[PDB]
Formats: sequence, C-alpha cells, structure tokens
Amino acid sequence: PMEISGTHTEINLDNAIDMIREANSIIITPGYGLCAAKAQYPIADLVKMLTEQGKKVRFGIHPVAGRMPGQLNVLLAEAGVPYDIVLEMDEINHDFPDTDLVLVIGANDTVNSAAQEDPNSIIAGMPVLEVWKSKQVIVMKRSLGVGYAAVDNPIFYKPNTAMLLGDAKKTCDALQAKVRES
Ligand SMILES: NC(=O)C1=CN([C@@H]2O[C@H](COP(=O)(O)OP(=O)(O)OC[C@H]3O[C@@H](n4cnc5c(N)ncnc54)[C@H](OP(=O)(O)O)[C@@H]3O)[C@@H](O)[C@H]2O)C=CC1
Repeated sequence: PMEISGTHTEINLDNAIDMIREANSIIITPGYGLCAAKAQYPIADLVKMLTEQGKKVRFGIHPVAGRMPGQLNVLLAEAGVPYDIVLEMDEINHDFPDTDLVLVIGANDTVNSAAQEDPNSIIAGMPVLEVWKSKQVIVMKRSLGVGYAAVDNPIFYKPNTAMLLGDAKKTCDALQAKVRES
C-alpha cells in the first residue's frame, strides 16, 4: 500500500500571452516535439514580432535536441530565424537565472532537472538546459508524458513552471495569432 502524488499547473492561451508580454527576456528551448509538429514557422514569426517590440528573444539549443545533432538549427534556419539569436547550450545556459520567461516547446529530456536533482536517475549527470532557474517557465507539449529517455521530468511540478498543453504547431499558431492582434 504505497502512493505518491504530483501537482502540476495548466494555463490558457490568454495567460501565456500575459506572461509573454509581461516578460522582457525570453529563452526558447525547442526539442523533438517542435520537429514532429513542424512548429518552427509560427515560433519564428512570433519571435520576430516580439523582437520588434523590444524584447530579448533567443533560442537555446541542446547538443542532442531532436533526433539528429543540429536538427533544430536546420529547422529554425529553414523558418528564417536569424542565426545571431540561435545559441548553443554551452553559450546560453549561464543566462537562465537572469531570464524572465522560458518557452519549452516540445522538449523534455534536454530540460530534465532530474539529471541534477536525482542521484539515482538514469540521466543523472547528463548536461541539460537549466530552464527551471528562470523566473517563469512555460512547457508546451501535448501532456505530462515522457520523452525518449522514458523518464519523469521534475520541472512539470515546480512552482515556477506552467504547462501549456496541446500540439506544438497548434499552440504556436494561436500564440502567434493573439500577439499579432496588437
Ligand atoms: N539529437 C540526437 O542526435 C538524438 C537524440 N536522442 C535523444 O532524444 C532526446 C531529445 O531531447 P528532446 O527532444 O528535448 O526531448 P524528448 O525527445 O524526450 O521530448 C520530446 C517531447 O516533445 C513532445 N511532443 C511530441 N510531439 C509533440 C507535438 N506534436 N506537439 C507538442 N509536443 C510534442 C513529447 O511530449 P508529449 O507526448 O506530452 O507531447 C515529448 O516529451 C534526448 O533524450 C536524446 O538523448 C537520441 C538519439 C539521437
């Protein structure tokens, strides 16, 4: 007779819009989920608009994000994301504690805090994008399901993390449309 509970929070599009417009510095950490949904385009256009409003918007790429090395770099460039704002993990990782908002779009293992928090984790020690150190995290995926490493992500239950559930393309399209309504 054993039980363990986990509490996560879910936000709506309007709340996500509020957090986005409230933020001045934004880091986006894309993963396989963005690749699967082909969501590079709506996020590229969103970034473009947010940049035009004076916001600091950049991408943080894990060396092993997606299914191929450098896959996210290719897809973001295909969407026309300026190369200057596409940074690698080792360059951008130190900026997390000083960032207002992190949009985790279709990423999980690459942003899994258990790598540093759970000494008995199968991914313990593995370098990750330290997204949880930012003021606010929005995790954009279809649910609280696992990634490739088939492991639970403790960031889903962190106070500063909000889940924005749904297909990456669908969510990014909606956020792109609402921000355009200005
Ligand atoms: N890059 C490489 O060379 C290779 C990488 N790998 C491994 O793959 C992983 C890559 O990391 P990363 O991609 O960040 O983490 P994951 O691949 O583990 O996570 C991808 C997440 O995206 C979500 N997702 C899938 N489809 C959609 C969708 N259409 N819309 C929104 N979300 C979606 C899934 O959650 P949900 O179901 O809830 O939507 C899933 O948790 C690493 O663990 C790495 O070890 C392995 C071999 C090669």
